[PDB]
Amino acid sequence: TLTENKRKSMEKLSVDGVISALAFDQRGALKRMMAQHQTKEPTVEQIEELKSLVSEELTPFASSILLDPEYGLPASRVRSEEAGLLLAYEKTGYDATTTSRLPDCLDVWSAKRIKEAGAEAVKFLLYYDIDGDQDVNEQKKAYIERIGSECRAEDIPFYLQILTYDEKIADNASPEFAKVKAHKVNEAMKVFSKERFGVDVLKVEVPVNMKFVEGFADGEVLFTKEEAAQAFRDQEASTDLPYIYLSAGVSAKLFQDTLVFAAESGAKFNGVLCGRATWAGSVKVYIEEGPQAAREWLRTEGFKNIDELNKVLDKTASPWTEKM
Amino acid sequence: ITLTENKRKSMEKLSVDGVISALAFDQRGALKRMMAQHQTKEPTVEQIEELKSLVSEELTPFASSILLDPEYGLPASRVRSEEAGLLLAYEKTGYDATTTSRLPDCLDVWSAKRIKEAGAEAVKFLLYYDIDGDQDVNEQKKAYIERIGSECRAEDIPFYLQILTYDEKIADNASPEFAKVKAHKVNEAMKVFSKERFGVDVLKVEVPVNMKFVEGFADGEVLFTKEEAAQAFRDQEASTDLPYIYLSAGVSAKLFQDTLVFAAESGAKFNGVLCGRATWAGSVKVYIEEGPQAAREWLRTEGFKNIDELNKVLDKTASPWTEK
Ligand SMILES: [Ca+2]
Ligand SMILES: [Ca+2]
Ligand SMILES: [Ca+2]
Ligand SMILES: [Ca+2]
Ligand SMILES: [Ca+2]
Repeated sequence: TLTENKRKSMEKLSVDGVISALAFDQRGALKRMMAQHQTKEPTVEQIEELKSLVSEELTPFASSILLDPEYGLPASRVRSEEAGLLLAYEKTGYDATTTSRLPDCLDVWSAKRIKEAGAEAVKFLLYYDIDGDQDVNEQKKAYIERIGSECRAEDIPFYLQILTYDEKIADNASPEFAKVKAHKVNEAMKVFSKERFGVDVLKVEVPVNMKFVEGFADGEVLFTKEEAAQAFRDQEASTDLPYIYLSAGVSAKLFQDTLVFAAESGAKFNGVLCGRATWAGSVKVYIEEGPQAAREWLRTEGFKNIDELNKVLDKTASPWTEKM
Repeated sequence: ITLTENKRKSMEKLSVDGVISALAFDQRGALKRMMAQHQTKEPTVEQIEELKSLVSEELTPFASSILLDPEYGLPASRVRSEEAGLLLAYEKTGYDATTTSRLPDCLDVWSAKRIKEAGAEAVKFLLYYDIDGDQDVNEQKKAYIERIGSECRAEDIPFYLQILTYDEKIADNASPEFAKVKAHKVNEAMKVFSKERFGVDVLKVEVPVNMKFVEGFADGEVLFTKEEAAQAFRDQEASTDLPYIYLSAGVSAKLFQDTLVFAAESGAKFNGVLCGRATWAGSVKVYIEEGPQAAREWLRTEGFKNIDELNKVLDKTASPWTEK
């Protein structure tokens, strides 16, 4: 199930078997945010500095941090010594002119190099449509096998992130996609839980768009609480691997309500990958007010944000040590 | 070296008394172009698959193993002599002639795990490498080979790395201009890819000299004395402690055989060969023009004569990899 070194790495990424990972491997996305508050093009120096500030100030309150090798290596070196490190292995984005969204590793990186850079885990993002072109998915499955094999050889945990989509639906925030999301998410988890892919932890979406669930919905309601709850139980039944939720797309408050709903429904999720919901406010402050201002924001609102999340995690998350 | 139990067993299957006498037939596009010279119609998948099966069935009784391609070669792999091991090619063929980078790329729906599952005892990968070339291109190449070596470590299957050298600024590798730098290209690349981080088990390489320019073998211009050519072989032997075998490329069976004798007398302790075209080339024309049974007869006579002479020469020239 786990080797000695994989186990020690998992322990370093976790606290009492729960993963509270701070996500900051954003690259193009972060540049765009920064680009909001200044005229000049955001610089390499600024991106590297902001990542270092967030890492330095908030990793004492996180079990681990996810960074990118492109801008995040300086930040990784100033993380809390008690915090583990995950490094992203994939190139960002996808070709919007096609529907295949094929995976591609960073050109001058390898699992070995990620380990050599001091990571306790390899993170890789895969876009997957279970109902998509079968040859496309065969290529995707082959690619993940390679990465899973690399990680076994280098004896470093493999964190596979799955973002689902539909080749025929442009907007994943649409009601049309919400109706099939549980299917997309849970069936993908079933595929990638197979031993052949070498995954140690799955980083996945919640199997429902909570914005369409009764009580959580501001607008149209597509699902009852009981229907949403069943999707979470179906997800829990879709894998025996540790899995953690990504907070991408929703507010901090909604994500936290979702963790509660997940736990109450019977999901035994083992933590979260949360980023933007925690450090977003530091970006404008850093750009408009500079480095020191960001530190004080991070020591105050930043701590409050991640502290609130941790308190929610305490009463909702299950330790991965109960899956081993 | 060090080997795991399975890697050793696989190596044993590919070898006889520590010597690799491998038949190479992973040609794809190259083989198609050969066939097209003898008929009007485009060569069919059926034809390519059939000729590979004929060569495998008829000649693998006289080889320690056979190298085949996944694309057309799987049926052929299943009719090889039970005493012969199997290598499968992992790389896409060819390179972009409009650029000088010649970047490597694995077959889209394959992985080291899938190659193993297809019954192979080795993963073979061809890398084009110019040691003096663009440093960033070579960084990308080194990262890529690290990934493959790691795969093979995890799947516990020997990694056979084929290196073909070139120069970004020299169009023809058969030129006297390239002959003057070949030893450098070949021997320095071997030093690089003998590093532990690349996970190579056997290197498949060019002889470090173009013998057609060596005194006594040369019809035209003479660039090297025999002592100079001999020194290039000693320099090559001094470039690696890994098992390595010579590819014939590039040359006639007789010249190749004379080259093996010269290599051994010079002090090269090479551990076998990967020989293909020099052995089975004549069967292509026969197969297309006269059909399968005629090709079998060609293979049983001239084909056998080619590989039999080679085997006798190997027997007195090659050194066992088991002394490493
Ligand atoms: Ca721990
Ligand atoms: Ca709430
Ligand atoms: Ca023709
Ligand atoms: Ca040596
Ligand atoms: Ca001998």
